[PDB]
Amino acid sequence: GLGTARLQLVEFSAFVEPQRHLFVHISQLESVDVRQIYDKFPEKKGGLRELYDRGPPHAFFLVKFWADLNWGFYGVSSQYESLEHMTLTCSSKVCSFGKQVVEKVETERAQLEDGRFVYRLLRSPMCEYLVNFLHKLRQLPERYMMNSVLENFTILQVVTNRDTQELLLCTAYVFEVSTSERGAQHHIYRLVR
Repeated sequence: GLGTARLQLVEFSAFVEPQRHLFVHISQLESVDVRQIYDKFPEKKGGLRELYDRGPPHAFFLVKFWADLNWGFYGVSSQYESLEHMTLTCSSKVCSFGKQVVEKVETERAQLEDGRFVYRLLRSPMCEYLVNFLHKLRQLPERYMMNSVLENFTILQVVTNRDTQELLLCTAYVFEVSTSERGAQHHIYRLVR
């Protein structure tokens, strides 16, 4: 799954409510060469290339989403777990044409539950950049046109141990829109080099 010995992603949804509509949903491996995606993120250099250099490599994952854009409050919910008690820092960086346009930093302390520690970042309001972007994208008359536009938009999430600043998970997200009949889908890849 998306995870290491220390921390695993358990759930990730992005949605809109008035029952909710999920754009993408992961509820919990082939590899991809990270060089194939260097150009979709800033040379911040805090961005992808720099992080990967400093490792470790097994903490780095690529998720490819086929979103359901076929549908208020817009939210993002994430849930992780581990066997160690930590405080997590979760940074989410939205990029457009290789430049960072949003950075969102949240922290979450472990919550003991059924024998392990869960970290629940539930119903964060989606950044308005993205809410506005989705409403425009929703205007396009053809799915192929939405995919042209989305080729340029990516998200980079970095989850570190807040007290030690050790990187625990780094996840690159890329996006296409699914057809009106095929639901949402995702595939998770290990990033290697």
